[PDB]
Amino acid sequence: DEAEASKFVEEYDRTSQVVWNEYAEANWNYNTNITTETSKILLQKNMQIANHTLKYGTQARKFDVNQLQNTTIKRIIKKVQDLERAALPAQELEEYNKILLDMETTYSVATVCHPNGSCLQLEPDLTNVMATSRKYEDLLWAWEGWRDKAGRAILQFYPKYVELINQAARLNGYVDAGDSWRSMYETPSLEQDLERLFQELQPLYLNLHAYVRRALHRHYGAQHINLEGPIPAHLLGNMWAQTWSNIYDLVVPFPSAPSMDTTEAMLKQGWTPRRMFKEADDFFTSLGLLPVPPEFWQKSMLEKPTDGREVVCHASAWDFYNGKDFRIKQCTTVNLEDLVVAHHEMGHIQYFMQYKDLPVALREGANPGFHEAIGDVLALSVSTPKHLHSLNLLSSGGSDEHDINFLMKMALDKIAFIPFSYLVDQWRWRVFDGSITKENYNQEWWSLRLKYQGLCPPVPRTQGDFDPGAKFHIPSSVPYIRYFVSFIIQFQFHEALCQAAGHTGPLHKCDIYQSKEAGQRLATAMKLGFSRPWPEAMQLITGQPQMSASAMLSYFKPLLDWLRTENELHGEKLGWP
Ligand SMILES: *[C@@H]1O[C@H](CO)[C@@H](O)[C@H](O)[C@H]1NC(C)=O
Ligand SMILES: *[C@@H]1O[C@H](CO)[C@@H](O)[C@H](O)[C@H]1NC(C)=O
Ligand SMILES: C[C@H](NC(=O)O)C(=O)O
Ligand SMILES: [Cl-]
Ligand SMILES: [Cl-]
Ligand SMILES: [Zn+2]
Repeated sequence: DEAEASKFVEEYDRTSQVVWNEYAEANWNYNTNITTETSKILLQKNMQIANHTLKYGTQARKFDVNQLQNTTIKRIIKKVQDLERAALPAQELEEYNKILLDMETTYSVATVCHPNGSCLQLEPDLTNVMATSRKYEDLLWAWEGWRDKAGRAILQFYPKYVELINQAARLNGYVDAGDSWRSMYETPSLEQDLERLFQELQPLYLNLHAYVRRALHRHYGAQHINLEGPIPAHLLGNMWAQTWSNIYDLVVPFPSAPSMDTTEAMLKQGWTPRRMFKEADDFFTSLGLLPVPPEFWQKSMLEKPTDGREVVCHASAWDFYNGKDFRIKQCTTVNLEDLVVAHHEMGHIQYFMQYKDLPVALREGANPGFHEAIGDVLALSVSTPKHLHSLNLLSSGGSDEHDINFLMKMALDKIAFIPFSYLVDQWRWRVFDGSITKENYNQEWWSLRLKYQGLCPPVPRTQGDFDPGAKFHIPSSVPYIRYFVSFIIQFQFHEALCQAAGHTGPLHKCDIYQSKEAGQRLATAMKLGFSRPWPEAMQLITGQPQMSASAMLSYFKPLLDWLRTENELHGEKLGWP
């Protein structure tokens, strides 16, 4: 047993590195250049990797895992026994791979055309409309249009997608795909752990929702906003209403304290996509963490090409499984929002580099949530007025009004996102376990959109509509619940790192810039890769073992107080029906 396990892992590790690096490349070529040639080659390279997976997956399954004395070897072999999609029969595997490609290609090339000659794209066009327009009918056109284009187009695929991904899941020992995805956390109590967390952040959200619904009532008119009902999903400044920081202007707590146009600020001082990432790279190295290799700047696609190429714009980071080749693919726009997303992605790159010497099978985050949080943690410090001013993007600084305005801006981003990030997989886990048929896809999506977010669709939905497909992570088949976890624990890391950095005072005023003791804690944890259960990583960083919403509640605490008084004096009626 033991002698033969050890050897299997070594062979599996050295062959996977090669095969996976080739797949990455093909996959990279397609994402950054959507053509027929690059699609075929990608599909081609799918069968190769599936073959590698089946050879070692089958091998692995012949080992009695619970009877191996080594923990590191035992964890690797068990993971290898999960063939995932590769568990499917040749035929079903090729159909499945084609469906994923077709879904992701459909979403990435969809346009919404006008009567003004002009067809708009998600980035940056339709995104800019949702963030800057304050015209109900204009926002409605983009909101409805995008779903008419992307949403509708993904429906014909999805039912088959669900059938195939559940089969693949059952073929790997799980009940269905949701069960598979949830196991990535190795936490039986996951569902209930998360619902407790969600509930904890309820008062804070209900108070933000109500304060923002009042603001929108002020701007769009009583005839469009019910102060006792849900909010029209198209008025929050973001295509999916997942973050509401783009309508900061309509909800400024203290407008008497002026706001610097950070975007104008960045454009004026000539900030470019490259500059942004360089700044992100600087923050990481300031913490003593690793800088991105020169190769990174060479090969990355830090901005939407202009050579006619058609690409998958959505932000993502890439590991090429060779310990040197790491890239990021982002259609970066010059603004504060993307400056944060750039850090988020640089957070992924850092992780890749931190655990690049572990066996490939363990080259993952403690759990999906960790991978997602790293960059957001630093971004939290980058976003502080003080740090923003040191980048000459803000003028200041000091006043309680400037303090509450900042907390609001952050709340519009972080708090607003909680119910959404919770919702997405609540819908999918149910779709996967069969409680939601293709007959009720959309209806159930909006039941949850209302129940958790307090949102209603500006235009009644009709048969054929499949609004879930209008969200990247759906056709792209990327689990979403990792972001929910991310938003909870990033604050737990922020609070831990800040304590380490010697920060005293309100948590929201913390900036870990250049904190060596802070980078030391992150690095030690990122180094573990997936070698250990995540509670140990949570422990190395925060000094305890659990997710908790106390850090996030404490950060916003001042804002929570402000919100209660504010809503209370306007006789606001929290929540909806
Ligand atoms: C994109 O792919 C096509 C065909 O695969 C190729 O001809 C072209 O050179 C690639 N574009 C760029 C910019 O490299
Ligand atoms: C088992 O072997 C692996 C790889 O050689 C090693 O990383 C690990 O430390 C060993 N585990 C134990 C418990 O000895
Ligand atoms: C928050 C997440 N970020 C990402 O994909 O980089 C999203 O876009 O919905
Ligand atoms: Cl929607
Ligand atoms: Cl996940
Ligand atoms: Zn991410």
